[PDB]
Amino acid sequence: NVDPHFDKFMESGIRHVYMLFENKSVESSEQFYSFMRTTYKNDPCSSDFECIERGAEMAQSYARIMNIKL
Amino acid sequence: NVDPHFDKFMESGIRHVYMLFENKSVESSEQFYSFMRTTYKNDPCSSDFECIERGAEMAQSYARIMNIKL
Amino acid sequence: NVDPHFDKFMESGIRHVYMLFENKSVESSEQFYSFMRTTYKNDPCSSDFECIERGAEMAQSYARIMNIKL
Amino acid sequence: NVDPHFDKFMESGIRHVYMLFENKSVESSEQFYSFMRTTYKNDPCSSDFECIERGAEMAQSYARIMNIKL
Repeated sequence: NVDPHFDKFMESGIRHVYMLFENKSVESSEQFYSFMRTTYKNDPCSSDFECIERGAEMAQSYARIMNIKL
Repeated sequence: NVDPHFDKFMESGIRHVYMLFENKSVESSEQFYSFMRTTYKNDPCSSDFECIERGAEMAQSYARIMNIKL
Repeated sequence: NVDPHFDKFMESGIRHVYMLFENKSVESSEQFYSFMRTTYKNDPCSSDFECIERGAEMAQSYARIMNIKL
Repeated sequence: NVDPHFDKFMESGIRHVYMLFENKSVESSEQFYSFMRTTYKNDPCSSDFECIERGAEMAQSYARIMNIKL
């Protein structure tokens, strides 16, 4: 009751989607880490409240730069 | 030599980006699985060669539907 | 003020971690989808409440099978 | 021909697995970035060849520290 044909279809389909998305995941991982190190160095938080809070603000800014498609 | 202030900045920033991307990851995970079950049921592969090969073709089609932004 | 040497270090490091994790992401993606189709077919939810609720319960069961390391 | 009941089961199941994996994805994202900045600062690559190559070596070391389960 376990389709050995749909299974190898999905495995191959999942693997190829993984491979196809490599350049995007790498690109956006690089840029996220750069973005967060840049925005920290250009205006470092000091206290816990400001560090957590700035973390949240720059998460939103990174998102807006990712809902804009570049 | 380990910045306890940049660390909590990044942790908060990573967590909030995780939360912000929830709806996208869920949406595209749902659709991927639906897309692959739909395209299998509407034209099932039979053999290993065709199952692997159709898996690769529909991976590309899913990608094209994801580089088009809807 | 942008280290062109740490950058290519990270890009290469991110790409190779992506490649190394391929078999795990594929394996656990396959099994998640199988697990969820199996547990649905062996006891299908009917209503919205039960569908959402069973979705949550089997998410926890999948997790327990993933905190056990097999 | 589109099961509106299995769909909401999967959506809920995918969302809850996303939520459950939050602490792991955050933890391992934090540590990856720290690990890679630490290993760069404690022995920086200089040239392209060494930067790409060290990137690959520390990807493997991060992996071994992740196949060991801590």
